[PDB]
Amino acid sequence: KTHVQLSLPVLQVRDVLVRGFGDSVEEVLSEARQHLKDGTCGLVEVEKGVLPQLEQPYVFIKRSDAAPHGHVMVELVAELEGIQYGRSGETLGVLVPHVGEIPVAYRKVLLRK
Repeated sequence: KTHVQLSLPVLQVRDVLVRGFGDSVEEVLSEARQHLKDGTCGLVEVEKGVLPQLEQPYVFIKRSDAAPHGHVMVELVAELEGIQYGRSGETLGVLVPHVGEIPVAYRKVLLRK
């Protein structure tokens, strides 16, 4: 399927144990997509002070359209030293590996895959 319904655990930035997906734009997008498929991907909501506490390159989920079955349609955009790879809508948050941190909420998304 071109889209997959996912429920992403929303993590507090200070709980996150693995603060990024790797070392290059291509690696972080690759790893983010693998962790989304494997159900091992968390979401951190972006506010003042969050991104400097995570590792670049960043992987964002961005709204791709204006929401089937309660799932917002999203796509991946990476960022490294202020340049983004991809073009999309409003940021829903930054993706990180999930390694058992307790979430504060879930974010239902329809991931363009």
